[PDB]
Amino acid sequence: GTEKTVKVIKDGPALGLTISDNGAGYAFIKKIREDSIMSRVANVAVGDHIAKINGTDLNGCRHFEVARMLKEIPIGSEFTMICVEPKKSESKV
Repeated sequence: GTEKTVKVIKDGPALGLTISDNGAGYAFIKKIREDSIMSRVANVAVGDHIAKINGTDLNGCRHFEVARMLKEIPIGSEFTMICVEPKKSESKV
């Protein structure tokens, strides 16, 4: 899948993400709240797998583990996240 590097100012206590997992692989973004930090991030989308946060490899991690890592980022701090898109259908025109 397409890997994307996301760089975000966490300027409040909530990013606007609902994260889940299916019991294996990477945790993924199930929802992005409108009018949120993450909705304003150009290169992140619902369905994206969260592969890394600040250089930590999140392969195999459950949504609650990824969630704690995002909660632990201090308000006012910039963080980086590597997201991977699943391969879904598209049309070239």
